[PDB]
Amino acid sequence: QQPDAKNILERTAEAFRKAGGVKLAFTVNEQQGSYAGVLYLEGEKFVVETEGMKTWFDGHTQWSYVASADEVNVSEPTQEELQTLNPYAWLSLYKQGYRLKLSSVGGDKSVYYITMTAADKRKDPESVYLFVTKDTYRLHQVDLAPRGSKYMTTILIDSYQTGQSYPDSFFVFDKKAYPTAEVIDMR
Amino acid sequence: QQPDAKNILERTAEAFRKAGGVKLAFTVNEQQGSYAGVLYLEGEKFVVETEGMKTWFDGHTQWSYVASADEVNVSEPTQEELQTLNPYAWLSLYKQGYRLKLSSVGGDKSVYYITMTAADKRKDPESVYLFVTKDTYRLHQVDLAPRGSKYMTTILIDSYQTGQSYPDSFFVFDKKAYPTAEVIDMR
Repeated sequence: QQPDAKNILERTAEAFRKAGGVKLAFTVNEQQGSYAGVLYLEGEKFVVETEGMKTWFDGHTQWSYVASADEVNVSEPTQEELQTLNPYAWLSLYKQGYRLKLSSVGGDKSVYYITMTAADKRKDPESVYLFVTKDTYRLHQVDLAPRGSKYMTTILIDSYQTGQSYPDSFFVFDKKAYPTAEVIDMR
Repeated sequence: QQPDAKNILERTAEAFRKAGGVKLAFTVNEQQGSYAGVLYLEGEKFVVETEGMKTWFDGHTQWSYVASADEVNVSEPTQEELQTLNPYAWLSLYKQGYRLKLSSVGGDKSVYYITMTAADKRKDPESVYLFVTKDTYRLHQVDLAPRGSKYMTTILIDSYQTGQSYPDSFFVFDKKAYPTAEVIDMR
């Protein structure tokens, strides 16, 4: 609980950048319930799967399958419009006007936690909390604090595998896997 | 990470109230270094001991011994002027304009943490973080976030004993224990 928060965050983000292809399983706990997903990430490309939904993004084109409709929608999201659900992306707030502090919690041996506090009272989330291991700089949990309501959103990283290699085709939707689906192309 | 923050804080504070005499050993970690102390608490009376300093308060009169001067100063602090260093006192901020959220952290099995965020941008500390066990509602750690600087203050509760009975005389300075000290009475 000694080091500088920005330095720890930069080391954590850099190691993620250099990690190659990643497979990250996560759980989201909210007010209203809990759900899990899996993210496969390499460069700007991703695949994300949750119950009844799967999305592929190849760096330009996004395909999103919705099981309850047996429909795949095709689009070209702007960099802001993307929804990778990558918990490591929350580190980037330190460059968008969130002030930082670093401390340490333990009981299980200690981890760092980093507080991110919006300098702008209009921004939502108002605060973000990151729980990061001390030795290996691995993100275990991200908590999001909404400005205008009382309940925290918790994102837990359940498993994290690095150094994967995904073929380009992994990030491109394959209609043969979805024989009955309707394709709805918004491009 | 489901229950309401105020309810958890109230249960924690109430159990402390009903605990009888308490002996609480603590460690404070700051930028500049670490130090430990022991607090003995019963009602409004306390004794607090740190390296080279000991203070007795009997509900009205405070005696404070400073080893580096071999001097005991006697005063009558107002309720604001007291310095019990009781970590449980930080819970009281929820009644002084700090907004609350509740979540849960684990790796070691999980504990609650409660965030306290000053609604008034002038107040210091800007934020306080409480780490409280889920079953026994015991405060393990309090972190203080200063408004205008970057470093967190951490208070760890190292041991906590309840149901003690202290005689009134325990909280009254005894000159026989300090044969050479100069008494400086400011009353």
